[PDB]
Amino acid sequence: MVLYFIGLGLYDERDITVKGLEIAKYCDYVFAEFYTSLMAGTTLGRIQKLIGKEIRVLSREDVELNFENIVLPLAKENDVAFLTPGDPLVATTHAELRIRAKRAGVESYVIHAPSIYSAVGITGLHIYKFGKSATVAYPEGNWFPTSYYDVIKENAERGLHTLLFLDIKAEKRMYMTANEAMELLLKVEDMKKGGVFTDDTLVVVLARAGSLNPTIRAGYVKDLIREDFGDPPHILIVPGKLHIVEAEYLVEIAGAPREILRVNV
Amino acid sequence: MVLYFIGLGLYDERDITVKGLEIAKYCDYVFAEFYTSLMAGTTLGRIQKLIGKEIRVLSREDVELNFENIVLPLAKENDVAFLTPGDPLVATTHAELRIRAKRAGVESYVIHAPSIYSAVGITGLHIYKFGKSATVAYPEGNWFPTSYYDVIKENAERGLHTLLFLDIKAEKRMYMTANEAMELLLKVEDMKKGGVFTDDTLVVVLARAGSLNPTIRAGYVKDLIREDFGDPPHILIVPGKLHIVEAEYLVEIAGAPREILRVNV
Ligand SMILES: Nc1ncnc2c1ncn2[C@@H]1O[C@H](CSCC[C@H](N)C(=O)O)[C@@H](O)[C@H]1O
Repeated sequence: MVLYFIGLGLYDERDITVKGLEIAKYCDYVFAEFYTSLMAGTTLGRIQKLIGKEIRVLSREDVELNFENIVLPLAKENDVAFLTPGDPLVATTHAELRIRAKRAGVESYVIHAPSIYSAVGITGLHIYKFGKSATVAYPEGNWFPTSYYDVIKENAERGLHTLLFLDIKAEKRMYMTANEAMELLLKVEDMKKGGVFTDDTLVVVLARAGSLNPTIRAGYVKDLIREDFGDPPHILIVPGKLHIVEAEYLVEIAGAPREILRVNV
Repeated sequence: MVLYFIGLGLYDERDITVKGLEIAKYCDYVFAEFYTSLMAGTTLGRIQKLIGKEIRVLSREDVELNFENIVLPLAKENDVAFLTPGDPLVATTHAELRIRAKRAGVESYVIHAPSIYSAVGITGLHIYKFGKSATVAYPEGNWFPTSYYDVIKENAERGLHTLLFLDIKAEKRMYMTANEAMELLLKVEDMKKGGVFTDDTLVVVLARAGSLNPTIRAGYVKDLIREDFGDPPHILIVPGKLHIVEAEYLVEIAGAPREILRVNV
């Protein structure tokens, strides 16, 4: 009688922690959601094979509206696991589900897994220098989200880097690319004209983190906006002022223009 | 010809990912460093037994001064693994090691694992609201560093949370407790009087993240300063203004006082 929130990691079924896998194997029922992020290097079948259980996938509605009706009931007489991509409580609203588990008299435990939030360390940018994060959401109807632009502005003014989660429409299988994010940002710039995001802005793209060969690229928007970064998921980063060692890594590992080595102190 | 940076995760020998374990077993030689952080929930012996490999531990000097003489030579003609606590490259000095590998004509790949940076999501605080991060360092001699206090001020001022890594003397295996961190912050406050950290400041303590029984506590400094949060490692967080959902999680999961539901939202 317990509910486990277990993260599956960044890219494939092997990104789950050993602890998570062993626990998942001891569970009676296994549920999961694959709408908060995209695991581009595996399939449900492969995940099911590793765990050795039949995984029942839930939609955003099943979870947000009926988690206490689909999962919690079974957790009262069995050990149940709820699997999610990356880390279960990062950039998701799953934390609140623990409250539902409590109010249902069910004890819950959390098993972490690699998260894109920390995986960005592979870009060479100092993790402690990342400020507030934001999500670039697809505009819909007459609604055109722009809050992420102000986040970049605020962080940049403080010399902090900005991590930009990219939008996803799992049911429509739509995964926003870094290219699309840049296009949207250039549009917001023309509107607000704050000089926050332009063709000369240095950005960093990380695609398919977790894979053995993720795409890590750094350069100016004018140069990368049309570059092919490979299959999704993608994450976009707008660095603040760089430390010399950050610039060196971007040049040596992410193929950034050598001119950025010359920092303006 | 290959060097694999493999994260060991948060607390014990099972926090490594399945991918990291299989690759560690696949490698011919395995090195590891325990100076950027420690794995408090296990021992070198237990890690070795899990991997089934002899593990050569490296000191900060071994790595910072002689990485290219100790690790890379073998990586040139063999598959070599370099284990680090948490997620590789979160520690600021790890990144440049990939440049050294490049210089020596050695390929390198990163296998991620959970980091405390993302693991803080278990506190119920929204990850996007975390701003710049900082480390609380023990004062010594005539040196009293206090930049971490300023980090809190700047973050809180913008309604952002502040993750505070607590000092660790890896070699001496000594951990700064949240209690000691709170006392230091109160001292800094008494010196700067910026009204950033007082007895009425709401803080969150996360101890032994990764274990199945971490200590998650939230409350005002005046009540938590002498509380026993259990064995290390301890992490201190000074949240900024809270979203009602964050506050409710702290009350329901971290035993925070109901007062935060009206004072800190
Ligand atoms: N492997 C990966 N590579 C690049 N971006 C990734 C990624 N995994 C997730 N993301 C990014 O983050 C978004 C999902 S947000 C949910 C994140 C998840 N809980 C975690 O811990 O990683 C995606 O739309 C994408 O922009």
